[PDB]
Amino acid sequence: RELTVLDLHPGAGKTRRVLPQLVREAVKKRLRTVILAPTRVVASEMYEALRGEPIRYMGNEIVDFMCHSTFTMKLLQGVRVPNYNLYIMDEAHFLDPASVAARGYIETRVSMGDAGAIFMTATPPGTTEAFPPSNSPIIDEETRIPDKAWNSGYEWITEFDGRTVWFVHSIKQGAEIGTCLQKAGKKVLYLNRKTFESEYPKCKSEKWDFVITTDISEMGANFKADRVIDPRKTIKPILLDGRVSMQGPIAITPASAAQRRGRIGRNPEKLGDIYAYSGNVSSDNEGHVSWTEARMLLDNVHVQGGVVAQLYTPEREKTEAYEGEFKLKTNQRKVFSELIRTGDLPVWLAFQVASANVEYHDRKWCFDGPNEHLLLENNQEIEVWTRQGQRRVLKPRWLDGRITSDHLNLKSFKEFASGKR
Repeated sequence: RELTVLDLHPGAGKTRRVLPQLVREAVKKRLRTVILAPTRVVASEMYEALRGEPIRYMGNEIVDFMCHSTFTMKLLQGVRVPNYNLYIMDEAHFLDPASVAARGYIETRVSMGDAGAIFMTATPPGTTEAFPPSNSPIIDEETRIPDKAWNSGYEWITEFDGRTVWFVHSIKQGAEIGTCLQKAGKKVLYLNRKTFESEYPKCKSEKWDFVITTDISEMGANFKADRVIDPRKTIKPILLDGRVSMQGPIAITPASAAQRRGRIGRNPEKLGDIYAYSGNVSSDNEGHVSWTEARMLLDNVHVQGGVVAQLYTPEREKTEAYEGEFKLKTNQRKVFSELIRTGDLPVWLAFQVASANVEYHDRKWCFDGPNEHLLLENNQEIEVWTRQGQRRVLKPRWLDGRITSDHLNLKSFKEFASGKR
C-alpha cells in the first residue's frame, strides 16, 4: 500500500514501545515483513524489545530483521531477498550510503505496488528541525566550547555536578579533550567504533563524569546523563576533482544535532537537562561523496519486474547522476561488492578499482599511483609489506582521504594493501 513516515522524537520509544505495536499488527495481518536497524547495537536493542515475537534475526516467522548495510549488500550481491509486503526502516535519516540506497530501493517496491513501508526517525529526510520535542524540557545554552586542551577558562564545563556526553568530530579530538578532563580529576569514558562494545556497558556499571564520543552515539546509545556538550562539528568525505578528501571541521546536519541533543531531556520527571552547543547546522551536503556512493550502490541492485531504483524522493535533490551511470557488469560488480564487504573499502574507492577491471586479489593499485597520491600520516609516508615482503609505500591509483582519516581506517587499508583480506 503506502510509505508511511512516522516522525517520533528522541525518547518517544520508537524501539521499546512503537516497534512492538507495529510488529504485532504485521504479524496479525500476516504481512511478510523486514525490520531494518542502522547498527548491530540497535539490532540487539530491538531483539530485547521484541522477545516472544516470531522474528527471524540476521519456529517459522514471517518477520525478518537485519541491518541497513546487510540488506543492501545482499541486494548488491544478488542473493535472493524476499519480496516483503512490509518494510520497517528504523533511523531512516541515517546518511550511510547503504541506508540511502535501501530507502530508494524500498520506495521503489512501494511505488511498484509490491509493498508498504514505514520509515521511523526523529528527523525525516527533507525536514530540518535541530530542536525536536523531548520527554522533558531541555535548556538550550549557546556557548563557547574548546576544540582542544585548555589550561584556563571554561569553568562551566568542569564546575558541573552531573554527567555529560561530549560529542567530538574525531577520535583524535576526543583523546586530547578527554585527557584534559582526566587531568582535571574527571572520570571519562571514550566511545568510538573501536571502543564501544566494551566501554558503552561501563556507562551503566561504572561511575563517570564525562563520555567523550564520536558520532557513533548519535543513534545507538542511551545514557542517563544531565548534559550534552556539542560543538556541532564533523569531518566529512568530499568528492572533488576525481578524489575524496576529508574536509572539516564543518557544521553537522540538523538531524545529527537533534540526535546529539536528543541524548538528554528524556526523563519526564527530571527538569535540569542542558544542551550546551555552539555553531550552526547545515543541509548543504551535496558535495559529500555519500550521495554518489548511494547511486553506485543503487545502480547495481536488481529490481525484479522493475527498473533502477531512484533515491528516496526528498533525497533525489542530493545527486545529479543519470539512471544507470554507475551500473557495473557481473564480474566488476562482484569485485565492487567484495572490495566493500570484505576489503572494507569506502564505496567510491571500491567503485574506482572495480570499474578499472582490477581483480579483487590484485593489490598493486595500492602502490603504483602518481607521487601526488603518496599517503601521509603524522606527516610521514607509510611503508607497508606485501605478500612477498619488500619496501613499498602507500600510494594508491585513486585517492580517498578516508584511508588515513583515523587509525582504524589506516590499519584496515594497510591490511588490505598487504593482501590480508
